[PDB]
Parts: sequence; structure tokens; C-alpha cells
Amino acid sequence: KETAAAKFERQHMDSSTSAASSSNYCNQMMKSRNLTKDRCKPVNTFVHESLADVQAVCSQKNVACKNGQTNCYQSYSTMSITDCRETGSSKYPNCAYKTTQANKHIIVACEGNPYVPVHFDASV
Repeated sequence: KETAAAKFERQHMDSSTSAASSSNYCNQMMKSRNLTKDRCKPVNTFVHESLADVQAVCSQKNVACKNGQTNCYQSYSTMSITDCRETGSSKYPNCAYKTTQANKHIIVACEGNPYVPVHFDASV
């Protein structure tokens, strides 16, 4: 099966652009990363930084995860992100999204040996 680390890269990493390409970005990316296959995933974040810089977050500020686990880490620096949020007109299988670009600190959950990001928790 797809590993947890590989799943994080598919769902959340987009190092090819530095910021939300266009108004069409979320529509294109949610579909191409297979996040609209079984349903319209209602919310998702993509991070526009190098893989190395995102993996380094697992050695930064330890904080509580939203689920109460203690394996979450917050980035010291801000990072370029794009939030995708399901619009009102959206109806499966024709999923539709609004694209919003921001610069925020990211919070990720880490696991494994090597210790790497496995889930995206929040941005602040």
C-alpha cells in the first residue's frame, strides 16, 4: 500500500509553484491528486516549500495536536500555502473549490524512523 509519508506528499506538497497559480488552481489540483475520487474532500491545504524544509518541521516547536495526541510540531518561520475549500455550487462528481493563498505557520503530525510528516493539522 501507499505509505503514510507518501500519502502526505500526495495530499499536501506542491513545490512546483511558489503561490496559488490561478483562480483555477484548487479545481485542477484536488482532482489530479485523487482527492475527489470517492467524494469531494471538503477542505485541503497545499504547501509551496521544498520537501526538505517541510520535513525539518518535525524538529521544531512541539505543540498539542487537535485530536489530543502530542506528536505535532509548529514551523518557526511562515510558509507559502494554498487553502482549498468546497464551494456552494459543488456537487459530486463535479467538485468545485475556492482558491486562497496565504503565508502562515504550519502544524504537522510526525511519526516513524525516519521521523517525517504524516498528517497536516492546522495553519496559524
